[PDB]
Parts: sequence; C-alpha cells; structure tokens
Amino acid sequence: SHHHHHHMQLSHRPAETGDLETVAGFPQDRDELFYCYPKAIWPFSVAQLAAAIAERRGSTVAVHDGQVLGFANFYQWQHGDFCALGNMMVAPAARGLGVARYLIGVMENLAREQYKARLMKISCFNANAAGLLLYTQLGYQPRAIAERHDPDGRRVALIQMDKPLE
Repeated sequence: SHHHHHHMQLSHRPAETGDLETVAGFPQDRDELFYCYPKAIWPFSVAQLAAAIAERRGSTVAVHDGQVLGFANFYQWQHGDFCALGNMMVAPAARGLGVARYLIGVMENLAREQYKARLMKISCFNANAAGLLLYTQLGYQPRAIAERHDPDGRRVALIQMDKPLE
C-alpha cells in the first residue's frame, strides 16, 4: 500500500579507464562543460577527459548504490602549500544530493595528507550560482575576481576562492 509506512551512502576510489565514458556523460550542455573544464570543446569526449587526467593529479570518483556519481581532480598542486580543485562533475540524476560536498571533503583530505597543503583553491565562473553557493557553504571565501573569456568570446568573471585546511 502507498500509505503504509512499511517498505546517501557514498564511497570513493581513484578514477579508472572504465569510468571515463560515464564521467564524460556528466556535462549536459556547453555551459556545464565550460564551468568544469574551460579548455574543453563541445561535444565532450572520453579522449578529452583522459587528456585532463593525464595532465592532472588525484582524479577520484564518488560511488553510491553501484553508480559513479561524481568526479574531481587537482589542476594545481604545490607540496606544503596548496592544491587547486578542478573538473568537479556530478551525474545529472544526482545533482543537489551531496555528491560534490562529499567529494570536496575527500579531496581536502587528499590535499592535506598527500600534498601537506595548508590551503585549497577553487575558482568558479560567475554564472554557476550553485557552485558559488556550495563552495560558500563549505567554508570557501572569495579572494579575487579575474576576467576570463568563454568559447563565444564573451567576457566572464572567474571568482577565485580559497579555504584553509587545518
């Protein structure tokens, strides 16, 4: 019966080749792809994703109920100093459910433990309100704004944020 009472655990691991196709399916439009991978060209592809992974560090997936739901890496890393989070991507069926929050916490721990980072940097494009609000909730503070140019040659504002790791 619908009216009887009677009838978000996440894990993580390094990204693997088999995860590529799934992750590359996460950006749903040119805007989404630009926010998470500004040098990528639409349509996104596994080869573009793999090129990013090869050039970056710490590529990690978040898994729930047997599905890869999130992905992130570092695009800058400086031992004893900071890491900068990149390619933060969430499956479209799992938006707003705590997957990015979870994976950011995992990446903060990785930065602390592996890189002895004192600071995490995250930069977010101005149009991505969801991102700005999430990072704010997680204790990131805005430090600067930089002018960047989108694939149409339009001028956007990159909000550069950071958080101490402890």
